[PDB]
Amino acid sequence: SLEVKEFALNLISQFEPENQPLGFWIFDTEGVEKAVERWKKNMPTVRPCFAVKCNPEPHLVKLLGELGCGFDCASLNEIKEVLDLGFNPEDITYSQTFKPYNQLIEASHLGINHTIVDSIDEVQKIAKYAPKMGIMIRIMKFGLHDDEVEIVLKEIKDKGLNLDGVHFHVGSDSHNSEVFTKALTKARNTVTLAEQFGMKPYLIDIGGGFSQVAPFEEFAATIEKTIKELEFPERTRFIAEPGRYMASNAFHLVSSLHGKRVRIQNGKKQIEYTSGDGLHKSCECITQKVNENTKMYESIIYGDKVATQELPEMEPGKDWLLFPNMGAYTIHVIYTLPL
Amino acid sequence: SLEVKEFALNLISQFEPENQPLGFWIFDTEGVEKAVERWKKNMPTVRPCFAVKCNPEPHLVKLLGELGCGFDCASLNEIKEVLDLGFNPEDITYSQTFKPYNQLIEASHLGINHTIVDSIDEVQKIAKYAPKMGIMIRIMLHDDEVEIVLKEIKDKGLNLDGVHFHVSEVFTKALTKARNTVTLAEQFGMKPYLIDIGGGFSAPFEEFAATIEKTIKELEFPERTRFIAEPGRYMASNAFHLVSSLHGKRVRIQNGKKQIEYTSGKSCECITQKVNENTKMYESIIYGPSCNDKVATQELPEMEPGKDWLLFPNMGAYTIHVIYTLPL
Repeated sequence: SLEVKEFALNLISQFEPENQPLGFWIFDTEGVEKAVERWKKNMPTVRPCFAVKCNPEPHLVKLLGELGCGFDCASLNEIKEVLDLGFNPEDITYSQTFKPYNQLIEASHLGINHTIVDSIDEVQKIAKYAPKMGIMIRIMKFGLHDDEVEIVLKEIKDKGLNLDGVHFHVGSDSHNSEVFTKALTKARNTVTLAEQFGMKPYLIDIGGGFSQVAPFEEFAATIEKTIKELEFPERTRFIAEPGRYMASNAFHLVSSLHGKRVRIQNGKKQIEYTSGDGLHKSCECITQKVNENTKMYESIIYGDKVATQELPEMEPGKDWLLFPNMGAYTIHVIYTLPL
Repeated sequence: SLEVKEFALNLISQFEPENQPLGFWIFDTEGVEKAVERWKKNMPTVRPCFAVKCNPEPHLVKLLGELGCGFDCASLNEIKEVLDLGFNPEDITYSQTFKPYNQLIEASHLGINHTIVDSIDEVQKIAKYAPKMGIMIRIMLHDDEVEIVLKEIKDKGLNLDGVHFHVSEVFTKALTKARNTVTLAEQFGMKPYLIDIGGGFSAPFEEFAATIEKTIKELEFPERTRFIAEPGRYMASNAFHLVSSLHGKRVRIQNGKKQIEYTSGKSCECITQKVNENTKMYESIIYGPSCNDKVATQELPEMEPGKDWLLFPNMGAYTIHVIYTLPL
């Protein structure tokens, strides 16, 4: 965007080579809002619960919650961060398959009422320390196998515990849409099975792994259509755990250069750069505008190796790099974008 | 490690599931001293400089500096930490190929007199902001380029400290490749006195240190030449021991025989219970943090979370939250 480029340049001008930091973040408030209203439009029946683990930055977590998003917390620290921002503990879901005893007890005292289980031991762990917490069964390491579902449901019933419903999380190898279709059908069967156990499961957590099925508008339409076709009980509500989807367009990294090496190899020179970070995606050189024939060279950018991209020859201390749409798991001053 | 086992089992018996921590560290002071004296006994002509980047934990960094070790710092934070512990800036070497301008200017004021280079640009940077700082050339295209950099060092009027490289017979080639560079630089009108062989140590060690010490003599470096190294994993490994607690268990029958998964806070031991020969063993998988991560797939007996713990021997190598100093 042009507004992001101009705001970055206005901030870069405040620095000389001697005083320039490793980099700075740009908080795209409109980028967060556009992602939320896009979700609410395409998936009306599924309320998004942001995975705080993806990006626990106070401003983003605050903004998302104010926009009506729920909260997906993996640890007690993530639980406490949400509660400190003034959000109600009912909107929080303690999504941790194996919880530390001290944290599980503290969560109960803090007012947390929703958690996830994928083992017979965790059912007993909850029954012993916080037996009032609602339990969600995780289906498909990480998850519960087909035959084990009955053994766990029996244990939840035998311990007299509350079942909120079913949960599933797909891997990083999402891409194929039909895995969500199968997992929802598998979840629908788990509901009717649990209903026979005398339980009333009202919550289906479809998990995360979004923005990995590209035509989102269409991918959201398929989930929405499948939800209707499976005919879930009238009382059932649907939540998701989108992390990468919400956090991506939230932040923009603007890094500085503090190293250069020109190396002619196999006939043509490649230029190595060292960007503001320790040596251990797509970016552009914002400081100089490309005049078409600006002599583009294959550039290797180091943190170990953050980007291999076609870039014009840059001068360390003068030239800067903008990495568009970061914050997604990538988590040093943060400047809010003007709007 | 009978003494370490008893010190842990004592601290374990103090916790119940309700208040058990994720894990605690045991700082083996004796383990550091034995590793340091092993270096000096087997490699006397090479002075060890600890890579603070490997483990910047104050207890390790302070003890090593008292034992005679130098300091290898990759950033200004590592430089300042060493100086805050009360160490002479001469013992510190700013080992960073590409330094930020602000950090380099500050390092010059802090008293840092030694740094490394591998590119022609970094030479001009040091000449522009910290010209008094001594320079080391990096070796192993980066071979014919050595002549290009040395010319830039000379033309800017900078002090050449010597040659530095980072990787059994690979060291023999690298030390010889360094010796040929020294004579090359001497013909330019420069006097390289420092040779940094790098790290990656711990290999039989005793035999490895013998080949290095022998190769040093055969190459016949000038009388003034001093030898230094950057061992990280070597010094840090035996310094700390991790004692994890268990807060997750899952039983799963696999094709006939059961495998049990565990979630805790390489080699590990169930110190909470004694394993008398046959006490029933199971293919156990131990996990850590991150909910989508895998530390061990080891042969272990059945364990109960909250009751049973884990001891990971020699874990101080690259980790960096509670430290218990091992007696005595």
